[PDB]
Amino acid sequence: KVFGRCELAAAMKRHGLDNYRGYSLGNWVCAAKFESNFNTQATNRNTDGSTDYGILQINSRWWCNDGRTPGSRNLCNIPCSALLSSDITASVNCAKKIVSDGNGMNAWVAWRNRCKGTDVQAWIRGCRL
Repeated sequence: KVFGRCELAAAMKRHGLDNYRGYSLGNWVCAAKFESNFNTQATNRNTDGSTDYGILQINSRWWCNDGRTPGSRNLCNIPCSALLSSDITASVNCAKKIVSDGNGMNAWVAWRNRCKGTDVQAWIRGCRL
């Protein structure tokens, strides 16, 4: 599924991401924009042989199991395919563990490079939340 901007904001808010670990909803919408362009089915292979999955491009080495990744830990205890669902619940649950891991949203390199420090509130501007 390809979410609309305000549609994704509302879904992320309903699943308790607004201000989770102190990150406003615009931070999460901005991260999803640059990780996946709001497409739940986005996948990207990394040079280390891992793959990133879903709206927040969660990786198969630490977080989800895809059956083909060396050094796999599956810390979210989920098949990576669950992160491609139209239902963002698995992505949100796994993102909450990632952002709790010590480095906050710096875990998402696109968030650090394209969202951090910017006027992230613009990503929820106009939305009925």
